[PDB]
Amino acid sequence: SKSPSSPQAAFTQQGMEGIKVFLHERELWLKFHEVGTEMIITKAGRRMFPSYKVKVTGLNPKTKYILLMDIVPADDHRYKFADNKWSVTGKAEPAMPGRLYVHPDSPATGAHWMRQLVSFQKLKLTNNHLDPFGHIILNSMHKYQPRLHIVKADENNGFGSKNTAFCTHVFPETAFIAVTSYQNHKITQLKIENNPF
Amino acid sequence: FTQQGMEGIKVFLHERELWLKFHEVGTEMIITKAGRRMFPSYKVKVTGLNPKTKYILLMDIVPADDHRYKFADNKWSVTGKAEPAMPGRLYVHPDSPATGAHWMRQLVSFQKLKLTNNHLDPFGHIILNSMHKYQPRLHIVKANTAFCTHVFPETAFIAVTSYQNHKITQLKIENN
Ligand SMILES: [Mg+2]
Ligand SMILES: [Mg+2]
Ligand SMILES: [Mg+2]
Repeated sequence: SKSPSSPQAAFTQQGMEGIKVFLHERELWLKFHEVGTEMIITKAGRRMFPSYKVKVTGLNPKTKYILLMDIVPADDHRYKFADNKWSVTGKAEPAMPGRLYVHPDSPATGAHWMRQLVSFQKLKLTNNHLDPFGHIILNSMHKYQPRLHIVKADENNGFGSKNTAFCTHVFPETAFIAVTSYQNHKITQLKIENNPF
Repeated sequence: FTQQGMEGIKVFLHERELWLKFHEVGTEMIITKAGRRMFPSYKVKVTGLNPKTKYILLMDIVPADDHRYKFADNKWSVTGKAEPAMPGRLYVHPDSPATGAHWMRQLVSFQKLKLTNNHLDPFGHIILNSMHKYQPRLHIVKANTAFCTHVFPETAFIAVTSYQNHKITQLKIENN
């Protein structure tokens, strides 16, 4: 497994700088990344595989935090897959402001979040731009970067103030191309032989 | 989630192939009481800055996990749990505070940074514990404060009091 040519990046407001995030099963992610990761989108919605899970440290144990995820474009291109290669075949079709996925345990104390793995498996991806279930909407054959966001409560431990602050974190190895069906046989194979079932 | 004049910023790791080779073996960095420079040295090209407003460039070195490591039978392994994972000290780049175009004109070198194993060091060197894995981090602050941070995972390393791997100590030129 190569490492991604892009550094991990993070944007952090004061009060968040002690926090650290660790990608669960990073090597597994590196293998898909190496090949070029694809995620299937349907009208009903598909969960991601591999699923995005993180261990968090450095949270204030009884400050309240909101954990959420969004999936933003990584570039402005359409792609096609021919001759076992991804090529740029034109300009990305600008779309929705990205929806959020909020972790269902939010709001919660740092103690709660640090106690185990924050998992986002339940997050679903659709191609339907009229989705009525608040699923994340994506464009087939476009590249996307998942982002972690952590929101901290204020002194009264309650959001709605301007004394809230956030971490934003990006693992490059979790980037992927959305697809209505798999293109690279290696992706299709990695998923069958890593299928946790 | 509006990052300020900062979504455009990109960072590029210098002499990266060397970091990759060394990362593939398992990067080791010797720490001493007087303090050792990092090898490989840490240098980056910075792009996408507001051409000239004042920025401050920092580096910290933080735990990449919580394990203690042993090196046995030509291999690293987990062996226990580390001591403290922060609060730590920083290296503030000497050119700081300075301007975007300035920062962008020549490679930003962190070569003067040193690593010591003396918990009572008076020279501002970064204090590490041997046989613990660490992760160099780059922090950028535009002069209510906010950090853009860049982490190159291939610069992670285990801190040692002397080189361990025979692939380093018995360096084979036409091999690895
Ligand atoms: Mg010495
Ligand atoms: Mg030296
Ligand atoms: Mg020595």
